[PDB]
Parts: sequence; structure tokens; C-alpha cells
Amino acid sequence: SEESQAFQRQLTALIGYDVTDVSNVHDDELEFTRRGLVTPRMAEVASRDPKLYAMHPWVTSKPLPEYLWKKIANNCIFIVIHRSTTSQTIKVSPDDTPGAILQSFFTKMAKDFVLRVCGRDEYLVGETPIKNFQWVRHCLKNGEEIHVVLDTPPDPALDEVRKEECDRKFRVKIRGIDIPVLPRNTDLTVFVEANIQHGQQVLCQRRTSPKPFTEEVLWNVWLEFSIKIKDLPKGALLNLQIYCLLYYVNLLLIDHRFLLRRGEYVLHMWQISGFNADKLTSATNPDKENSMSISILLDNHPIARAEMPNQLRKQLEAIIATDPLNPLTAEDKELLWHFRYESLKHPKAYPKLFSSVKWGQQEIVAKTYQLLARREVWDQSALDVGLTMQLLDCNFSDENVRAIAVQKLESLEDDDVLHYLLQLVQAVKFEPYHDSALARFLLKRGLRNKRIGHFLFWFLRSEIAQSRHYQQRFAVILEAYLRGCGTAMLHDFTQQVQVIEMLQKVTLDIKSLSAEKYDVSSQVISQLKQKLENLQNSQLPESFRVPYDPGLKAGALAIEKCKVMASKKKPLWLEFKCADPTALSNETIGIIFKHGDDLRQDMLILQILRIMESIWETESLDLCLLPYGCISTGDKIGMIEIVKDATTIAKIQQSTVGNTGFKDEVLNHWLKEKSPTEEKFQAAVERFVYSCAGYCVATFVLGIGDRHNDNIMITETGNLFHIDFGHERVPFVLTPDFLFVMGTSGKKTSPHFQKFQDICVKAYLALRHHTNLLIILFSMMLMTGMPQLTSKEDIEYIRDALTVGKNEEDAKKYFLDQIEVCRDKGWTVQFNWFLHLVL
Ligand SMILES: O=C1NC(=O)/C(=C/c2ccc3nccnc3c2)S1
Repeated sequence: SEESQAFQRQLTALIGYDVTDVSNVHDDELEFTRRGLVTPRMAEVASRDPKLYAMHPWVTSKPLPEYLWKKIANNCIFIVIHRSTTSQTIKVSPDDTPGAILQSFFTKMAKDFVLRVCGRDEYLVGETPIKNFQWVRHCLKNGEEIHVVLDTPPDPALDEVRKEECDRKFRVKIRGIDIPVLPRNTDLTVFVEANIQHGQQVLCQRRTSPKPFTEEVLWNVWLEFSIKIKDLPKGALLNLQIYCLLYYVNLLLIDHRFLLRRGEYVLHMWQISGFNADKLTSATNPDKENSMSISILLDNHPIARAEMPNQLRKQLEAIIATDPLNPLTAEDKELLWHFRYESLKHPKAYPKLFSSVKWGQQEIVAKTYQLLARREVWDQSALDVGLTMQLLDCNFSDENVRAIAVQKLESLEDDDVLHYLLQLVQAVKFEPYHDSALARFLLKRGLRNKRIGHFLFWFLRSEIAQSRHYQQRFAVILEAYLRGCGTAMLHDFTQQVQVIEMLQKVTLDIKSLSAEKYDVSSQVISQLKQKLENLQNSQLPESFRVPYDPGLKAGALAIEKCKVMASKKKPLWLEFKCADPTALSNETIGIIFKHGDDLRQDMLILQILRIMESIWETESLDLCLLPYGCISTGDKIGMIEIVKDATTIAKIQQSTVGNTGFKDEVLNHWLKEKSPTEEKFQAAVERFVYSCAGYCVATFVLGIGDRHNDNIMITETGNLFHIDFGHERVPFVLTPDFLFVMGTSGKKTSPHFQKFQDICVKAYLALRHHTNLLIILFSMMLMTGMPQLTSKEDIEYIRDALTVGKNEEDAKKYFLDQIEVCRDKGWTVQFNWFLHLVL
């Protein structure tokens, strides 16, 4: 239709990819998926209530942390209901409801309405305690006053959606392979390797005679396998690889309609470079112009009580209580299997139990599917994200195992889906098929909530504009989401995508007009400013929503405050004005555009940091972390949130001494001066101690605590925070300037440094209580976030770091040891840091 085809062009521009393309495809799994996601989209949109969907109340059922009550020791909240002039400050109770609250206002005013926060697209509605709104806790945690404005409920009419209406051994013939360009140094040979895979696990492997690596190499040789056609499990993967490893490609032997792949195929392959999630994609290489290829032929159809002793039961248990990174063995597996009804009564044993299943045999898989049939213990157990996330990684390809995994996620409330959305989304790369429990689950949660949906949009978009391996799949999941969020949501995303395109065009140009040789010369300096105008004209929207912070709505770009950070690279530093007039602060909005870093690795790292707070919180601890917003929007490019009143530590040093040259007291001077009243400098020391320990533990477990001062920042208010995360040693950073702030010197004691270790070990062991969770996220971050890593050696770092095994009491000491190693280096390495880091 003249406009229907027009709408698709819209969704296409938003999505950054053309789902309506069938150029790079060899079947119809995608279309079937769009076809298939239509249902899930429909059930949810219909189900979602406009009354709450249009205001996305953001709340939690978790208990208000123990470190957030001193604020309210009078069981009285100081909400400050605004309006237009009369800002009456009502008093409510930590239990009152946005309804009751509206009462203590109209009850205090005499002779519909909703209370959204001032300067933010956040409403405080819904039958939920005023203490269960993340905002109220945000205000309580920052000493800020809980404000709010009396305004009418948003016309839900806006959340309007456009109208919607054999028992033979497996065989495989390798015809040959081809590549346009040949002339490559060596005159070596090459062979093809066909592997039948299921969950990383190879179930068979066949090769080919080493023929010379010429422009074209035909083999016309059948590759007979041992596995029988009735044993190939759903999810199985024919992994073709070229060795001389330089090229790989995959092809599911069992389609989406439960049929066995049969026919001629010309697969364009991915190039390798010298484990990670890309080697797993069922996608073919889009660039059929200069990429290796392989012709194969497929032609061969539906789909297919005593009690453990005591000593052995003592053996099974020792297996169960082991980290995920600890491999298994022929015996452990046979043990876990033969007693599959025993190990079944233990949820934590599911990952290991399913790793001992011989998927390459119909009979065994058949039994396995019968094991799952009864999930009393699992379905009844408390939700364990660690364990759940484990059944969604690269090791589980059976949809039924993975399926129960999503079954527990179903039990997650928004606030928790926000804490994991990113990894949940990265986990879709492990799914063997496009349409899946996990996708269906992400898609629904997106539609049911505008916050999750906003973040789903960018997380998926991040993958589509950068991942050839997984764009088609993500794009298809995105389009499905876009057709259910609403007309408003669309208007928003559109405005957002436009602003970034241009600001990204500006970003790359400036980087060009500026040589490696540090400059920020008059010229480029005059250029950026000149550039920031050709856009502020009309094209660049008068306003737009902030991708890393959905509430905030940026307006005009304050050219007068925009610049270009030094850095080898040339990140851009932009600032806008809040498009909301009801704001009660002068604070503009600072976003940092940059090119050069894999801004995805950053995202993941900040994601983990928010998961380390959440943990610390449940254990009543607060290490004041500042995981700033960051959204990767393309290959080596994205945006960064700008924390107000923050300075690099290095600059804090060279702000008293010299350049090339470190006064241990430089920091304590900055804090006292950059602070009005002493009552405040006291605070600053407080927030500095907590957040300081915070990045100490966190950065350590992650193995990213050895960084040059230039990547460490602090605020005039006391909060410190690391930055830059895209990839004499040391644990972390506890330099004399910090140590000094706490009040200490070479080997000493203090009311603060004592607090420092006091807060650390407590937060550290707290993390140790989530060893398995941390390991799994960690292990998923490498597989989808970093190049290609050994499925052992690289993940193993997290295992030694978190010191799995050791008794708490020891670890309690282990940390401190690492702490003393600090003094041992004083300014050693920090002074050294100019060279480089490796290994
Ligand atoms: O990877 C990276 N490359 C860069 O240039 C970075 C700079 C940066 C990051 C966060 C900030 N937050 C508040 C203030 N200033 C900031 C500066 S991070």
C-alpha cells in the first residue's frame, strides 16, 4: 500500500536494517519468525493497560535498604508537591500511596491529576507505597528533596498502535569452496572440516584430503558420519571450517519446522583472525563480493527408582557445589546421569546435569525430555538468576532445557529485568533458532513496560548496526517490538536516531580534522563550533529523549559550552538544556560523543557494576558507585553520560604541581576547597571512603583496577568513579592521595582507613556469596563482549580473583593482603603508568 510500504520504510530507518530483505538468506527462518512473533506482540499489547503503560511507573518490591532510613527517622516523607506558583510541601508517610498522597494535598487545600517528577518524564502513580518508587530512593540517597508537579495523566490515546489486520548414517557432500581474490603469500594447501555440533559440544568430525588453496577447490567428496539421522538433535549444527582456521560457517541440520535440511547450499563464510559468540551464528556472510564460500550437498522427515546409596550420594553433592567454570569428567557425568532423578531434586545441579546428557542419541534425549516432564523441585524453587543465566549460555542448545530457564525469568519484576536486560539480550546470540523462549520473553517485557522497551530498543540497535553475525536476528526482534510500543514511542525513537546520526557525523569529522598530534587547534576548535550551527538550524530536533536516561528530555545544544577533549582520540563534549520548563535545577545535560572505543565492552562493564550494587544493597551495603550512562550506537562509536562537577584525578594532581611529573595531600586540599561548609567537607570524605572501597572491590574482581590516573575521576562532593573501559602490576588504586584523605601514611591506622577495610571486606565477601552469578555474567561478557577468548584460560581469571574454595576467614584476609600490596607501591606504578600493560 502507498502508505503501508511507507510505514515499513519508517521501521526500517529506526531499526537500521532491512528485515524485508531476502538477499542474504538460504531459507525462511526469519520471515517465519516475524510471522511467529506477531502473536506474542499481539497478546501483550492487548494485555497491557494504558492507565499504567503511558506513565511507566518505575517501582520495586525489594525492601528499602538499611542505609536509606536515616533520611526518614520520623516515619514522615517530605514530598514537595509543586504546581505553577504555590509549592505547598505536604507531609506523607513512607507507606502512603500516590492516591492517599493526592489526599493530603486536596485535604490541605480547599476554598484527573497525577504527580510526575519535575523536569522528568516520571510519574508517581499506581497502588504502590511511595517508598517503592526508585525516584524516592534516589532522592533519599542523594539528600535531595522529593519534588513533584500536579499535572494531568498522559492521554493513553497516544500509546496507539497502527492497525494490525531414517536409520542411515548422516551424510554430507562437500562440492567445493571459492574465493574471488587468491594471491596470498604462501603456497599452502587446505582442507574442510565438517563438525556436527550441539551446545559447543562436537558430536562428530570429518575432514577432507588437503587440496591446494587455489582460486577454486572442488572435492566432490561425500563425508559420511557415524551419528544416525534419528540421533541428530534439534539444535544440532553443521559447522564447516576451512583450515590451512581461516573461514567458518554454520548450518542447522534441523529447520524451524522440525524438518531435516535437504538440498544444495552455497554458504558465504566469515573470516577469522588471530571461543566467542560469533563462531556460533547461523547467519551467512552478507558480503558475497569477496568472501570465502562453500558448496555442499545434503540429501537423505519428522522429529524425535530406588535411591542413591550414601557414599556416592556424597560424591554427587561435591560435584553440585562447584563453580560453573570447573570442568567435569566421564565419571562425574555418568554419575550425574545414572542418578538423574537424584541430582534432579537439586536445582543447582541442572546445568551440570544437562552437560552430562548425551544429546547425540535419540533414546537418551528422549529420556531427558522425560526427566524435564516433572519439574517439582525446579518449578518450586526460589528464582536463581545465576543458575537461570547458566542454562541460557553457549552450552545449552536444547530448547527445552533453555525453556525452563526462561520459565523462572517470567518471575522477574521490571526493576530486575532492567538489571539484566543487557545480558538477557546478549544471551539471544546463543539461541540456535531465531524465534525462541528468550526472544519471546524479551519482546513481551518490552511491550509491557516503556522503560524496558526503551532500553531494549538501543541494546538491540547496538547489535544491529555493528553485528553482521546477528543483525538479521536482532532486527527481526526489534521490528516486532517497534510494532507494539506505540505511536508515541516511535516519535521518540525517531527523534533520537536523528540526533545521534548528525551528532555522530559531527563526531567523525572533528576526529578527521585533527591529527594524532595532540592539538584541539584553533582550527578544529573553530570548526566544531561552526558545525554545531548548521544542525541547530532546523533539522536537529528542538529537543529529544536521552538514550541512557529516558526521563530526561534534551533541548537545544548549548554550543557555547561544547568542546573537544584532548585524548589521543577526539571525543566530543556536548551539553544541552532540559526541554522541560518545570525543572528546578540549572543543570544542563552533558553527553560525550566519541569514536575509537568498542563502547559495548564499556556497557557490559557498567552493567556488571550495577549488579554489584544491587547485591551490596540486599546486604545493606552502599559503596556509592557511579556507573554512568553509556550507549554503544555503532562500530567503535557511541555516547557517554557526563557526570556533573567531576574531575580526573591526574588533573587534580597537575593542578598544583607540574605536568610530566605527586603530592599525597593534593586531593585533600581539593576536597576542602571545593566545598562550602565544613559540614560538607566531612560528607565529601564520607562519600569518598565508600565509593573508594566500591571501585576497589568491583574493579578487582573484574581485573580492571590497574589504570592510569587519567581514567579515575572524583566529584567536588566526594564521589569517585572510573571511566574508559574498552580493554610492576597491581590489584587496584589506593594511592597516598586517597590514603591521605582517609588520614593515613606508610603502614598505619586511622578511624577512616579502618573504615575503608571495614567497608571493603564486607562488600567483597558479599560478592563472594554470588560467586557463581559473577562467574556466569563474566563468562558471557567475554563471549559476546570481547574479541575471541579461550573458554577457560580467560574466564579463569574471575575464578582465581573471587578465590573459589578458600574459607571466608581467609578471603577476609586475602583482600587486605592485596590492600597492603598498595602501600608497597605507593606511587610506584601510578608513576610508572606511561609505558603500557600486557599479558
Ligand atoms: O572510554 C572513554 N573515553 C573517554 O574519553 C572517556 C571520557 C569520560 C567518561 C565519563 C565521564 N563522566 C563524567 C565526566 N567526564 C567523563 C569523561 S570514557
